[PDB]
Amino acid sequence: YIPDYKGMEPIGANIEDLVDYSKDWLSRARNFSFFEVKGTAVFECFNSNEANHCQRYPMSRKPRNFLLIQCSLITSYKPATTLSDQIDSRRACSYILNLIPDTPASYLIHDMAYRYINLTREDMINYYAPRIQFKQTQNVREPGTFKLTSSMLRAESKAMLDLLNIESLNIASHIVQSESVSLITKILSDLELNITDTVLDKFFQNETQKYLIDVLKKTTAWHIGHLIRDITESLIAHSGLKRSKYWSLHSYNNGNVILFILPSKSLEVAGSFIRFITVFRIGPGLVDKDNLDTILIDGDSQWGVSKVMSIDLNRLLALNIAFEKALIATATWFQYYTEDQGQFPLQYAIRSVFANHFLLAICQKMKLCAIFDNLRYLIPAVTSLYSGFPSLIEKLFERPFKSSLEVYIYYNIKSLLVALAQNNVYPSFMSRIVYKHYRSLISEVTTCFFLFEKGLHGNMNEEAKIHLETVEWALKFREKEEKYGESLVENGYMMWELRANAELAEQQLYCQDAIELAAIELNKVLATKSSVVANSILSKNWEEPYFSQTRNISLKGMSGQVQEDGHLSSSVTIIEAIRYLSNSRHNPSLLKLYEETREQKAMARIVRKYQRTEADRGFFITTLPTRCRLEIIEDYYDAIAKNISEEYISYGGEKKILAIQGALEKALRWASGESFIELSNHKFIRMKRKLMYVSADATKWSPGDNSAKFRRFTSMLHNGLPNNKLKNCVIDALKQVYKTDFFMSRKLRNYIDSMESLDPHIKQFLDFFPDGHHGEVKGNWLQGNLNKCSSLFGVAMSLLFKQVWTNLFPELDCFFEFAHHSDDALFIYGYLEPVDDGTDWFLFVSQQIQAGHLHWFSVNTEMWKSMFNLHEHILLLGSIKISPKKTTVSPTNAEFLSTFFEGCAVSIPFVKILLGSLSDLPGLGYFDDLAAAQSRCVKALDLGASPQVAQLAVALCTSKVERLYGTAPGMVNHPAAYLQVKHTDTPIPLGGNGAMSIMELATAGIGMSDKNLLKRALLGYSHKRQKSMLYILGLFKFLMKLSDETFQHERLGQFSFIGKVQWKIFTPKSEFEFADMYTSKFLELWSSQHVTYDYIIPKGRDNLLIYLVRKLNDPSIVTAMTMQSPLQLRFRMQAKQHMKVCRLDGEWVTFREVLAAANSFAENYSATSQDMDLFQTLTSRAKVARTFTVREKDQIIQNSIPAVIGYKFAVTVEEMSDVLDTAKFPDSLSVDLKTMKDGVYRELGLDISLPDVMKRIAPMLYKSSKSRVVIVQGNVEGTAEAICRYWLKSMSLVKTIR
RNA sequence: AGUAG
Ligand SMILES: Nc1ncnc2c1ncn2[C@@H]1O[C@H](COP(=O)(O)OP(=O)(O)OP(=O)(O)O)[C@@H](O)[C@H]1O
Ligand SMILES: [Mg+2]
Ligand SMILES: [Mg+2]
Repeated sequence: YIPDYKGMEPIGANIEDLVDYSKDWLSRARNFSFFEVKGTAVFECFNSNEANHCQRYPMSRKPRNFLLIQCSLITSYKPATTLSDQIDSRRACSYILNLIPDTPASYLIHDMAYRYINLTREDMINYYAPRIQFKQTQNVREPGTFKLTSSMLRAESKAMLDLLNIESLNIASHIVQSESVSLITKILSDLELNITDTVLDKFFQNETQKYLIDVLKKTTAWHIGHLIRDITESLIAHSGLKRSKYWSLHSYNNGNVILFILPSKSLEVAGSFIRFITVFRIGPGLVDKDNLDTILIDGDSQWGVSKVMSIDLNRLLALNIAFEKALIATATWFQYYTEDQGQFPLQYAIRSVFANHFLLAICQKMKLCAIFDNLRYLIPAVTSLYSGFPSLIEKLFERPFKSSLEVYIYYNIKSLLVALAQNNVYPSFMSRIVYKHYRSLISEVTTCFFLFEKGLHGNMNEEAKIHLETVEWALKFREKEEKYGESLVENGYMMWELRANAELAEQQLYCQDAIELAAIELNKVLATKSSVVANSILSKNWEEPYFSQTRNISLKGMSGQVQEDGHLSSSVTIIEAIRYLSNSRHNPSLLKLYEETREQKAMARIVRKYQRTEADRGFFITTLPTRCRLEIIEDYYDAIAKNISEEYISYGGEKKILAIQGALEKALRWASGESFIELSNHKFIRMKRKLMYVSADATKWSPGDNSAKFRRFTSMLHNGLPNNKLKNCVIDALKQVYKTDFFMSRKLRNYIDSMESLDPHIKQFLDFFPDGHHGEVKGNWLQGNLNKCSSLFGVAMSLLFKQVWTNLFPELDCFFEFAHHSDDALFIYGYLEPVDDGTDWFLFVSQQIQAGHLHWFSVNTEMWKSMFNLHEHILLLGSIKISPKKTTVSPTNAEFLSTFFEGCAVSIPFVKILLGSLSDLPGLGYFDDLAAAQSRCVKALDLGASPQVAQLAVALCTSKVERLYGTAPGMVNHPAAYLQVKHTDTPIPLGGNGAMSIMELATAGIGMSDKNLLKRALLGYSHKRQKSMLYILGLFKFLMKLSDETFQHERLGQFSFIGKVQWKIFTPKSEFEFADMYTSKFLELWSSQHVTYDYIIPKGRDNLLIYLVRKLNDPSIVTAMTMQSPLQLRFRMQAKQHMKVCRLDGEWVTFREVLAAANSFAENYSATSQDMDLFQTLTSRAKVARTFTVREKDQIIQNSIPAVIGYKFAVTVEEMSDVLDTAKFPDSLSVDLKTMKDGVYRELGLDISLPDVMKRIAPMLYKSSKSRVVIVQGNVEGTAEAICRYWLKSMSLVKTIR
């Protein structure tokens, strides 16, 4: 039952009115938005901005620090060990005591060394012994730390401890710029020195390792990369709750470098810094002699006493993987070079590239990520005909240039951009090479940009910046309401009152006739497609109950209810669903839940979206009623958008590319021709057709919009339904999200209560909140909410411009072909220019102007400009503003094809994943992290990476995971030590090599090595019957015994098929709301009485409350609802793999004891019929986008596997109704049950009639049902076999495999 | 002092 609503009516808008307005418009001097790209122009822009910078800021003479850890390597580095520190540290401390301090930091170094040397033998034994054998002592009160009292420190060190607890350089100057360039070049020269059998293996040991690894395997950047890994592992160890109050001293290399870790604040909070000093022998490497605290003179060498640093947990886990990030970036650069030149980079280029990448990965500053974010938009701006490069250049100077790595990364940027704005071959950025494609040049800067961590900003400044945008745009909206009534901003301005003013065409104001005409223009392609559109709209399930869909019972954020203090409480969607179900006696449809909450005002707050850009973005969290309204609107608009061929975002990811290519091909085929313009009687003029590809981007797409356009937009859209009830419901849904209560988050309010005085900057921001916690926001639709509706509206405006122009100049047969995706868009304006000198064309235009058609004044020279001006104006009539900064005009599609929007099928630079697989891991146990990393590397391979670059990343990630979890030789959890079997023969869940050629991880799945090991052991036992291949079966039986505890298939990650060792890193001791409303016993009897609901969501209020409480009382969702900071998890994992009992065998004992338990059980194992049966059951040039279907499900079924398996467990009326609703095709569930029973008799001797069989295949078929988009070189076919063969053909980088 | 501004 769709509720009645009043709805809108047509206003009789005529196209002729807009055409006449345009005629009057395109008859006068109109200023082009963009500027011409010329070398002199860019050079003058840079020089003038440099001149202004001096006045803008107060100049400084002392470059600030850019190196976090300063090291110095003279000899190859042998990784450190507990047996190495006891010797090194002693030698290094004797050296230090030999020195003579002068500065307070040097004095503190001296005091720490003197204390450490004078520790007693028992103190040292406890100081280096493992935590298991650790014994607390008077001096060494923790394993790897010692206690220094305030009495031993001298006066200088005491003063230094007490001290512990905007200016820019002359970039315009030439002396400063050369000085910085020389310093950074010296550092890069130092990091470039040389310190004194599957087919893929052949192609890797011959091509990649011969030119990349064997080249960097001897440079100072490959050994300092390990020195700064050990130095950061030491800090991570000394950044716990109990350790982080004591002093520590470590030595590395052979005593050359010493790390002095200070009394800090534990990094298990959100605002602590671990502080340290480094004393090293001055030499080649990351040395900045200007920023060293002192250089103490030694007879033969000189020791560089660094200054007391302070590195947070985001800059401490970013140096721990500096080497991996730098090496993966260098591998990507190597791959891109060996596609753009066809030859391997010379030995000299790759070493410099690696040195630059390492120096970038070490310097994790935010003043550099901003520059490398501006550069990505600057490079397309200076390599295109017309662009907004002056604005981007002026943005480049908005920041201080303080350290010597911003005056060098800038100087380089200046040179590169001034050189690119002249050849308009693309000069390289890092090396001295020259490219032959734009893709390589843009990928260089993209990769250099991803080497910076997400969220280096600083918390509260970014939170405030997030709030200010939304507050200021809303205040501007109110100002626009003060001028001209609120009935003009809300309902728009008629055309007749635009021509009288012509200044109403601003953002946040929309015409009425323009919107109606845009809807009518879409109705010319939605009217030949009426039945399909109606069927698509009805296909969306409105009657389907709310809260019975995965999206409404998810774990994403959602605002709660206005509390007593005035702030809007946070929560996740599942608690809100539970609350509504508890307070209501029904589970209502999407429409019937709207009319219940139609009265409630939409409320929203904003949470920082931790990203890697200047001026971080902010995600919007909205209450339940607002979510319901937005769901109604999006469900209506998506069903129509997916039926329009120019609105991308509604495509599957592999059709976005296959459609942009089709559009570009149609444009090119149009260009291959010549048009004839008629003259007085018979003479024709031949005009050459040409294309001008205009990319696009809108400034403040949602933040500066007015969400009342869609009210009149949908009232005219043709959906094909026989009645307007759903249309009117969508109109009302749009009407209720007009006004919102924006709540300032808790952090901003809390700190603003502490400011001594409020500047006018934020006083205008605190006047927007009359209550102090909330404010009214109109028009803005909470960025990220209406994305398909906005894109469809933009497409409508573009087609309106098409029609207006085609009516303006009937004689000229021009060609437009647009493609929109959110705000991003591509316009392919096709124009005509004279073939001869053109005097006849000019005469014809003059004759037309004289005849009476005065709008030809703007169609004589540069026809493509008067098309863009009119298109931009007609878009602005719909409150859409094409950006004057990030838009680009170019005769060639190189600038766009390199980028292709900013969606998800726009690769995602395959580097973004490879560098991502090194961090942000689930932390759910060795297996469940080694699976996630390999899966991310496989995705990177599927996103264009080469097998050799995607199989080096796998090795790097596997080694990092092994170090993190201790599964490394001679470390806490090495399987080979405790278990008799070798490292490669152990199942992955219990600790195994788990490293395979990326072909295995791609073609097959992750964890299939477990199945290989199981098959090997079973075959060996069956045929040879040797004792050797029975220990493995004992290990697998132990795995099943451990796994039997879990039920419901409560798996968050990969499926082992043989069970997993159970870990639990963290527990939110604070029980969640509504997590205890049924007795825990009740939720165990319910889980057995209603078996069906393990698969299909219940669709009844009473039977859904229990299901939601159960999903809330699950020890894998509760973990996922408190893993707010992945950095905290990654840091904790290193200290949890040790004695901490973080894995339960039913008794919460360490993983170290599990190896002994398995060795005991494996030895005392005997083959049994049940074991054999269970084991047998266990073993039952032009880019393009394809679908890699791995296994896929049997066609004869046609019913979702969970639905049918639930049908088998269906005995209650509620369960049967839920099954029938959930099943896509009812009346056929019995067919699939019969098919399953028949099939089980083939590959399995067990019968499904008894339970515990269907639980096995379901994860396998879930993995099979996964279908992923694969980026191929263009010659590949749709089938999986062709994709795999193409991957095979891509093993070599410069040689064919055909 | 450092991170940040
Ligand atoms: N994380 C996101 N999730 C969903 N939609 C998003 C997200 N980020 C941006 N959008 C969509 O893109 C719009 C913003 O576009 P974009 O990020 O290109 O820049 P902008 O805010 O329009 O302005 P400018 O081009 O000046 O940066 C948002 O209003 C929303 O429509
Ligand atoms: Mg944009
Ligand atoms: Mg954009």
